[PDB]
Amino acid sequence: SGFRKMAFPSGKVEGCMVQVTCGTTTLNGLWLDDVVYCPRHVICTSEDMLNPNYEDLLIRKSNHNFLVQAGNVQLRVIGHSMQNCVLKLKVDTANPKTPKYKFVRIQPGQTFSVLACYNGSPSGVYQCAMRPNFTIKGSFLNGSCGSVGFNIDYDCVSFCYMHHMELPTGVHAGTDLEGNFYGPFVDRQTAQAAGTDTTITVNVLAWLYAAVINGDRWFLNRFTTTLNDFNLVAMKYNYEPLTQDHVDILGPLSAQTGIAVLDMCASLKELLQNGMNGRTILGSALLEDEFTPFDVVRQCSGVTFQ
Amino acid sequence: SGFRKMAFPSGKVEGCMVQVTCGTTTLNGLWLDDVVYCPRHVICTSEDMLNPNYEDLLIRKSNHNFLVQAGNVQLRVIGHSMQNCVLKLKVDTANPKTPKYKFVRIQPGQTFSVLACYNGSPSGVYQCAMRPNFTIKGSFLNGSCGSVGFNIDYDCVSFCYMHHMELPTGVHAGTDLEGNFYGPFVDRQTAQAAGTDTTITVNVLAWLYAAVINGDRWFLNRFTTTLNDFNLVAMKYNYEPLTQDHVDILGPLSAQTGIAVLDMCASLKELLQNGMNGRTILGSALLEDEFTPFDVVRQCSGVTFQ
Ligand SMILES: *[C@H](O)[C@H](C[C@@H]1CCNC1=O)NC(=O)[C@H](CC1CC1)NC(=O)[C@@H](NC(=O)OCc1ccccc1)C(C)(C)C
Ligand SMILES: *[C@H](O)[C@H](C[C@@H]1CCNC1=O)NC(=O)[C@H](CC1CC1)NC(=O)[C@@H](NC(=O)OCc1ccccc1)C(C)(C)C
Repeated sequence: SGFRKMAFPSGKVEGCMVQVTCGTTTLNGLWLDDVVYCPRHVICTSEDMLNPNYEDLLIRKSNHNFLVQAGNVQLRVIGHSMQNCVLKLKVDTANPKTPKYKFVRIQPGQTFSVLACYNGSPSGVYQCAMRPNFTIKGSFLNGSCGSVGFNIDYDCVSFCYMHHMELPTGVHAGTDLEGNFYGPFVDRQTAQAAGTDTTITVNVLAWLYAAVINGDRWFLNRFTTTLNDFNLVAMKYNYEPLTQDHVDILGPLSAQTGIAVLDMCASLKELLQNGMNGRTILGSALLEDEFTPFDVVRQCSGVTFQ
Repeated sequence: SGFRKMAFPSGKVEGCMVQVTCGTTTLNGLWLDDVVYCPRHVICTSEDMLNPNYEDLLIRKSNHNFLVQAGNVQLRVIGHSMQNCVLKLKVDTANPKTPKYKFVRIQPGQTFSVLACYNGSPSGVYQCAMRPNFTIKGSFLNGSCGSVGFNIDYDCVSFCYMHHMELPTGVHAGTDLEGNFYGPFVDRQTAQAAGTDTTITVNVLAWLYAAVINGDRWFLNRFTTTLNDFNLVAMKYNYEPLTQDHVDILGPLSAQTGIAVLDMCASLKELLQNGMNGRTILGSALLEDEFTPFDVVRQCSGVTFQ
């Protein structure tokens, strides 16, 4: 029993983190086979970041400008190339700790683990979700750029996020590992807005099923509702629309608990229109939306990794 | 910016986890040098656990009764001994991934990372606190016994918890790594009660400082209070007493923000007597108490590990 915000074990990623220094910028790189991936703004100083031109800046660089530290060992850079907003530093040594991996781009609403790093050394691991507005509510300080987000399925690491920047609400923006930003953000210290966010409805329902599995049942009710009547209440409270696909995905959770999906929608409708009245659900006084249906099943069935 | 419930990177612990099978019990073991540590109830079947006598049970066992798997490799057990509620299985191979480590016992209110494991394979990592009543609000399913909790300081792993059992409120009990239970619990499937819990006051104040550091400031007020007047309100709301030591520990956070500790106590007093009125603090609608002063500084200054 119990329900926690749970990250993947980080060992396979820890062995890939390195420090990239060029000029007076230091950040983290991801070392897979004989390539180190890092944010391209490592070739920018503090006066560059205001309006930079990265193709000009990179032809001016040489391999020896890039100081890569793997632990205490120097990695010799023997080539470099930019891919969208990431740099690929070609090194002469393949990482012997390279796990099986894939570069995947995730959808808003999906979750992943972040291994926060400074100077190529991991600091902590935590879980979060890609928001509907393509930001993530992370925990990042100066020097954390190049930290990555990832999922693990059995033995394979699916890297989905590399950290680039903080926006003026304290939320974070970055790219997939092919260097393409999530959302309408650019790696320039220009005024950029997150955009209006919404609550991930299918995740809230998953979390309500997790609660029922763990014995929180007070919010359940006799009622029911149609998918269109629910979505009318959803759009009133700034919740994402629920699709038949979302209902299908919640099927197994509905089966385990014996609560039809639309019945759980009726409970969520009441929670939205009435609040919680000082009750809590899984130790929260808010409706939580950073757990996917898969996260819930995973945690409440005990899937492992290696 | 941002504030997350952050665990330590788990790599150093992942390399120590193994599977221990004896009879028809399978659980996790911790392999350090040439010893595997695991809960002593691995020598109990399902009918034993109701009222067992572990000294009798263990003289009946032989080394070859214990099947230890490290990955796919068999570890030969060459000796065994019980220490309080843990078994020490002596194996013929020293773990070449053994990190620098210590066995430490923590205090209620202190936090640690749990690496949840099944069949010797890590499933997830999350952070929690030792409650005042010596339980932890974990996330554990059948087969998770022997998973450990730990902190990391630079390169050294301080193991503080090994999981043994779930109590009839969904909370969890276990031992330090010398086999001594936290709290008045025994490794017998007898009726056991958690005992009345309280809120960790010094941690709530730390989290309020984290909020101020991150720009949540609405709960701040002109007021102030004495340490004894605060503790009068504390005991009314089932909060632990605050000591001068707690005030001292919060000193650095008080210095960074320029809010005196007793001034923050005055804010907490108002939050207790008035609630939050639909406001949130660091994305929570509840006063959070599983972040220590050290957790806050760590996260808001970016200390790393290796
Ligand atoms: C890399 O280690 C850091 C990590 C960053 C610092 C604090 N928290 C973080 O996550 N990233 C950077 O320094 C960024 C580099 C720029 C992309 C090339 N810069 C920023 O994150 C930057 N934010 C920013 O400029 O965008 C939003 C904005 C700018 C101007 C006006 C309005 C909004 C800050 C200001 C955080 C350093
Ligand atoms: C080991 O893998 C498991 C992990 C446990 C199962 C579900 N969640 C968990 O954390 N531990 C055990 O099976 C325990 C072994 C006993 C200590 C030797 N047993 C339990 O956790 C057990 N709880 C229990 O018996 O104590 C509370 C109690 C018992 C009877 C009446 C009232 C209260 C359960 C019932 C959870 C299996």
